[PDB]
Amino acid sequence: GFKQDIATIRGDLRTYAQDIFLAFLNKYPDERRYFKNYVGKSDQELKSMAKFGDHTEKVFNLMMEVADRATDCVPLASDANTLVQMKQHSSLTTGNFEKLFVALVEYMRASGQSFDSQSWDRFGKNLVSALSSAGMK
Ligand code: HEM
Ligand SMILES: [Xe]
Ligand SMILES: [Xe]
Repeated sequence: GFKQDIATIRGDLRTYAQDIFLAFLNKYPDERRYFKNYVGKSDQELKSMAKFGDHTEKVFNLMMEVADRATDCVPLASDANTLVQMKQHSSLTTGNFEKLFVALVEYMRASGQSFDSQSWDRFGKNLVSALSSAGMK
């Protein structure tokens, strides 16, 4: 279930964080624009830029932490609050997160792995509802 999936992702954080982020950029290519330094580079070319692996791992670490403090896939208001008020996210709308989670759920379903994708679906939706209640456009 969702709790096992957190263990799974944590177990190989770097690999899942890169594979899922690239699935996101690839499914929704106009999102690359928020990441100036990843414009014009292949999947393999990005995996040797130091900040790409740093960034992806830190994003999914934090995502995993938020996932963990959630109850029944409902995130803490204060976690939602940190995602709105972070400098890096000032330009973002909830539409951006919707996309990440649609790419994340699509990744899970495509893997041969028994992820609880429905639960990740719910979590993404609940995180988007909480981002808005917390003030994100
Ligand atoms: C739950 C999902 C997300 C989490 C947990 C998250 C978290 C983070 C974290 C932790 C960083 C800083 C990494 C570091 O210190 O090196 C970051 C930066 C950033 N985020 Fe997110 N984010 C999420 C979703 C998104 C989405 C959906 C977008 C746009 C589509 C986005 C855009 C950015 C950009 C452009 C940066 C700047 C890169 C950097 O500072 O390294 N984030 N985010
Ligand atoms: Xe992201
Ligand atoms: Xe957070």
